[PDB]
Amino acid sequence: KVNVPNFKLNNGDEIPALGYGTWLGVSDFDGTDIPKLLDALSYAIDIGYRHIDTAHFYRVEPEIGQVVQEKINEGVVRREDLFITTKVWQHYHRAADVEVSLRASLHRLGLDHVNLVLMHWPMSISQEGVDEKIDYLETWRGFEEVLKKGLTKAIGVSNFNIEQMKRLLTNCNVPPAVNQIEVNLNLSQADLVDYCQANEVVVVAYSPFGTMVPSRATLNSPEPKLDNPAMLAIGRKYGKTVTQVNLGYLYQRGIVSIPKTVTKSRVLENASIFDFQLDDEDVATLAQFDNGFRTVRPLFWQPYENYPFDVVPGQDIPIAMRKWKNG
Ligand SMILES: NC(=O)C1=CN([C@@H]2O[C@H](COP(=O)(O)OP(=O)(O)OC[C@H]3O[C@@H](n4cnc5c(N)ncnc54)[C@H](OP(=O)(O)O)[C@@H]3O)[C@@H](O)[C@H]2O)C=CC1
Ligand SMILES: [Ca+2]
Repeated sequence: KVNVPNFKLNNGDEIPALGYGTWLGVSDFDGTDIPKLLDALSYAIDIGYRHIDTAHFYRVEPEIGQVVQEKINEGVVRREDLFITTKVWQHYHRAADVEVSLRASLHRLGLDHVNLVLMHWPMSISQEGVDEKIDYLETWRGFEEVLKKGLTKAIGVSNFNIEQMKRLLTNCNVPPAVNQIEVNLNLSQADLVDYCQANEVVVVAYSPFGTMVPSRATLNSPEPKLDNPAMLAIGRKYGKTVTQVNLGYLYQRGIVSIPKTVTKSRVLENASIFDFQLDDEDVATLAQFDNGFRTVRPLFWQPYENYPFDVVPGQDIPIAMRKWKNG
């Protein structure tokens, strides 16, 4: 029903250009919508989604793996058709711990291997908020170890800045396949994106709607909002909604998107974005929305070594970002 194209990774594998996000939010982690997430996942797989993005931190690996196993039992997919990502959090940054974190995630998900595993953030932080000051290069030796053990078909990073990427690419034995980071119309990350793509690292955009959608549109957050006349106008021109223009723009930059939704019509809508070329004029308009506004800026991590973003001077990590139970 939907046909999702694939980008090629620097390790020979394919990654679908759109994936299904599974984080429900600290909006106190909110488990209420788990059933809707699962039912919208099952529907996503029925219509042709294959890429699923998840993480230890998202609490729901056991439930995702159950859905996956059901879809395989029903004959809708084989394992080999799916691209599944998970991620290792900040308390498992010693080299030997990557294997423990990932084997556990793999047990939760019910899998022999994932397609991709990421270093969720470059900071090394204990469960009590101690900065363990472990170099991400040491952590990366563990990613390289779990790769050689066949626990994952690919290794990557998330929230690495251009400096961290450069240092990682200069020192690694196996390069990262992806850098997963925030990209949207207000935060284009042009330089980081260009640097990644010049080095054959694929960029995967989380929070691809930024503050455009009403769930995140807090006042004085920037345009575009869903009513934006220029967005709507670009919409009418190619026969698309505003969210579809947004995702198609990212697609057209060669960037993979992982929107999140619990709503089946959005699942379907989000995937109908591969049949239009935005022209030079509309690209230039869309580029004008870029203004450095970061939707996801966890100020509690500023003091840690390897915090990746620019520090706002003059500023306790909540418990839900350090300790939790799964399933
Ligand atoms: N590596 C990292 O550090 C991070 C990774 N992520 C990952 O990426 C995903 C990224 O998305 P996220 O940050 O959740 O935010 P998104 O930009 O995906 O937006 C989520 C919101 O958009 C709404 N929505 C989705 N589709 C549409 C549509 N077509 N029209 C109108 N509204 C829509 C949803 O509503 P509803 O659900 O009610 O339909 C939801 O409230 C996460 O699920 C996770 O997988 C996220 C943050 C950090
Ligand atoms: Ca498997």
